[PDB]
Amino acid sequence: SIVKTMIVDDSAFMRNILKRILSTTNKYVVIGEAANGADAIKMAEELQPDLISMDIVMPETDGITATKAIKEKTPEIKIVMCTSVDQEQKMIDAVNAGADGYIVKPFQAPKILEQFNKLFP
Ligand SMILES: [Mg+2]
Repeated sequence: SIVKTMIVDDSAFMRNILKRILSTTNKYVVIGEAANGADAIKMAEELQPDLISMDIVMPETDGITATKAIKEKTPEIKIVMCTSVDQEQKMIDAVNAGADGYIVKPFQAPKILEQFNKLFP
């Protein structure tokens, strides 16, 4: 009934839009945010979310590196990549890294909820 969620994106305004969308749901409760993949790995270990929304392109450590690391340690965490046209070229890397789904910027709330609810019926 509650899905503990992390939001990872180097863009604060994209994190904020996604937080506002999820805030309208009792179900997806945001428990942490991170702005790069290294912080995401550490936060995932500390918080043990059910779900991570993972931007792909981020400075220093990207979402592919973070997805692989988190999947190696705690494979039960669902990781949904947060993609966009400018990240298209990294989507196959995310498939190979074990992503569980995708949501798309610019955000559409119904599509996000469809995607999340498929993983958390
Ligand atoms: Mg980015």
